[PDB]
Amino acid sequence: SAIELLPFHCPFAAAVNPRLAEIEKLCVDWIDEFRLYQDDAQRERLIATKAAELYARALPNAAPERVADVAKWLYWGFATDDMVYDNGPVSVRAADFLPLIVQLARIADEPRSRFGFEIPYTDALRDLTVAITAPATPGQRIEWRSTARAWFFGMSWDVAYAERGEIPSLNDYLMMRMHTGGLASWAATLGIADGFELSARDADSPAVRALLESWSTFALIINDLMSYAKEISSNIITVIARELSCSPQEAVPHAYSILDRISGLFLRLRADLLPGADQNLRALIAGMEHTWRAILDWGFTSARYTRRDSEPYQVFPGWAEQPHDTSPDPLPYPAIAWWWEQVA
Repeated sequence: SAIELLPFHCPFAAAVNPRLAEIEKLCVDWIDEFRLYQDDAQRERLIATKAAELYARALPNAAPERVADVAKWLYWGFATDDMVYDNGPVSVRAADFLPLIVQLARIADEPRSRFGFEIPYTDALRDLTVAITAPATPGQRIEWRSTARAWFFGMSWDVAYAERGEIPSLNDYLMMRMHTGGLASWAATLGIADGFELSARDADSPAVRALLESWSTFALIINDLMSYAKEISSNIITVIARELSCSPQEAVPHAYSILDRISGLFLRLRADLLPGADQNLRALIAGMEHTWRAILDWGFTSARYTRRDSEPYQVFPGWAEQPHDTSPDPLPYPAIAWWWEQVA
């Protein structure tokens, strides 16, 4: 059922790598080297995702070769997702998905691992894994391995709900969305490409974990809002509609209220942490700011979510002056309510 989006608030300016053209060329040459498509139409559609531009907006100061290297991860994700999820009228069974997805998790860990059956573009996963991780620090590689596995595990949870034809509760969605969207993996690739790495103390600290989870969650709620029109589940709109027994359109103001409250908490934790932040935590926070803006700027020009080739699936609803839910109270969802304990 059709919805009308509300305008988005973002207090951070647009940013883009000034060598985007070179980044895009490196990525298109890689897409053609590994033939990440079955036909010319698929090739055009994959290029039209503009995965290079999304990373270039998240990494405006990074070396273009390294932005291209991490962009391969997202192009591979799009090319593989356009295959595994387009697997017939019947929904993918979790029992069929799990044995394949653990093989891809293994290749991300150790690309020398090979199997008796491999899906198309597995050679490309080996190549991008080496390209991204070979120049990285040991600590960055450990983070790449753990965050890749968490994403693949998250995907399996989405498959479970799709098989059952069921919608998760809002509390369960708010716990798992950060995993199903692989935003920890995103953050790991920002560190590798931009050349930053959190101390174990910072990475483990509950305030930084709350910063990472709140950012991860609201970023992927924006993803859900931009994707809904094209999708028309486990979309925030469908989850809230079921939770509150209301229409998808009635769910919209609730979705933006949650977005405002989680984004608001992120900004509070950002304000708490920046003064004492070392160069690595400062670099991560910069990457988080650039990612928030990047998702909105790229989201409404990419063919991935909002745009046809033709009238877009989702027109840009505009920019909001302030977030109109300023309630500082913790969200009543005990999977994530602990974030608010970390406000100084």
